[PDB]
Amino acid sequence: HHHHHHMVHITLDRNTANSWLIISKDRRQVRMGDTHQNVSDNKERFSNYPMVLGAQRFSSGKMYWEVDVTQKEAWDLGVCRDSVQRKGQFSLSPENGFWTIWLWQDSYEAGTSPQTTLHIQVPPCQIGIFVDYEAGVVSFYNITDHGSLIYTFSECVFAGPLRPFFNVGFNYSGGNAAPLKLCPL
Ligand SMILES: O=C(C1CC1)N1CCN(c2ccc(F)cc2)CC1
Repeated sequence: HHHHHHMVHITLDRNTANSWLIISKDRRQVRMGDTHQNVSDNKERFSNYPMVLGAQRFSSGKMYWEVDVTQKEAWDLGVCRDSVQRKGQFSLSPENGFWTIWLWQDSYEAGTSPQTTLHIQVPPCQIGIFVDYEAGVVSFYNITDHGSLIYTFSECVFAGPLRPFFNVGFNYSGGNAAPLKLCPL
């Protein structure tokens, strides 16, 4: 892929974070804390899952960023509508306003309804995410495997401003403490 030139500098929005998340001072890294992080509750925070949004909102153009997933057992990545549900239980699907992939129990899947099996030969340490707003496209790239395509959502109905979307995953196993990191341009 030749999408690198649409690179955007993403930062995390503390106010949207689940109350157990720890965001770095530079707002470029997030990890699961071992307890509540001593913040007040608000209507923006994801309540049920270890999720956070990027601060940036996109309503036009082409955007590209990269995320480091090194040594994580579980995570979700992609984009979502600014108006997605924050409280209670929900599935990651385009009908609910999410365009995502994930790792879970040694398999990679795209957040369609129902979910789609991904075919990844080289487990990725860094994921590239490309959004073309006008074309209605969200694509995922394996940076570890020379930028090979993972998945393309096409005919997307965004129906609003988009925000970068992250889920660090739970850490029941003790094997999923590692952070998500936004990689430098
Ligand atoms: O607990 C902490 C620090 C407070 C001590 N962590 C940050 C670095 N962690 C990490 C794990 C795997 C890995 F591949 C990269 C980073 C583990 C979680």
